[PDB]
Amino acid sequence: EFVPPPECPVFEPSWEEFTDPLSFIGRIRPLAEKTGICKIRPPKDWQPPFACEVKSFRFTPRVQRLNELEAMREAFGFEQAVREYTLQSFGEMADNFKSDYFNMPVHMVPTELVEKEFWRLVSSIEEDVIVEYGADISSKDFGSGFPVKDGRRKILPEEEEYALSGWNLNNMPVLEQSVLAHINKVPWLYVGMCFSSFCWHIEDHWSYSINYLHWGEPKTWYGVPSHAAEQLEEVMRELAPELFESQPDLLHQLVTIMNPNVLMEHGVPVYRTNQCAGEFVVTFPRAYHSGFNQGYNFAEAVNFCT
Ligand SMILES: C[C@H](OCCN1CCCCC1)c1cnn(-c2cc(C(=O)O)ccn2)c1-c1cccc(-c2ccccc2)c1
Ligand SMILES: [Mn+2]
Repeated sequence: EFVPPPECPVFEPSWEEFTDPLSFIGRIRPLAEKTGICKIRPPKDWQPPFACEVKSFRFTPRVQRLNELEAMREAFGFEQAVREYTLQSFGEMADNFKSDYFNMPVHMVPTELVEKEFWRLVSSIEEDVIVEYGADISSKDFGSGFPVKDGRRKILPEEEEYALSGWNLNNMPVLEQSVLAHINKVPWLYVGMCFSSFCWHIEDHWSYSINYLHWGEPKTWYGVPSHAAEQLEEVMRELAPELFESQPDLLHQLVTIMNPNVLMEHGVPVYRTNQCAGEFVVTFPRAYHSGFNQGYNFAEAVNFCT
């Protein structure tokens, strides 16, 4: 069965250390860059409100078949596809799926069991599980999960500090330095369900990324330090299908699903974490990462530069 990778570092900064995100990330970098990903728990009293317009939040999630690669059928390409949800109707669907699958209330399912079942389903040719992921939803559509002082929604006085916080993902620096920037991005939202996932990838321009789970069940992460990036790519090339082996990385990254134990068997260091509600995950430059959701949750993410 699946062997869980060792845990990535978790930081619990003081109020003093929590003042500037880039300053804090610079200081933890000697350790966190050696694990690729790390988790940051804000001070207990730091609780931003959820500012998305939930009334009109409607979306069509992407259909994901967990075992599509291992499955390499009559009328293929028409198995399942788009259907619009609200945040509420998606959550009802998500909870019903998980509780029916495990035959228990969703919050009683151990995280280690969903993890073991996810990787079993990914490689199983006998059971075909299909889930849905409301993801790559632009925050410019229904607003950010964080309050923003843009004059499009009410902000109570006690929420102003979160609209102005450096840990508000809308306030991260995103402009990359270049001479082209002298001659010449927004957060994305992720509505997960049980087993919805993201495959192994790095960010464009090898950027940092920062990720906040606003609410819901945990998001399980795997990360690989940047010094092992080429080792992971070599393992990918050896074990990937021949038809996908020669594809450009940006396209190959669409189907780069691989059990972490396989990477670990080849000597690639992999670290894991369960990002719970109210916690940040930071990925460092060229740190490959992948993961899946334990249940109905809501995440916000952006690439930033230092
Ligand atoms: C590379 C990719 O660019 C997304 C920007 N797009 C904007 C629109 C045009 C096209 C590019 C990207 C970046 N970050 N990122 C990610 C996501 C999570 C998460 O899901 O929590 C955690 C950590 N990182 C991912 C990602 C990686 C693999 C898979 C999926 C995915 C698959 C199917 C359905 C939904 C999402 C997303
Ligand atoms: Mn990413």
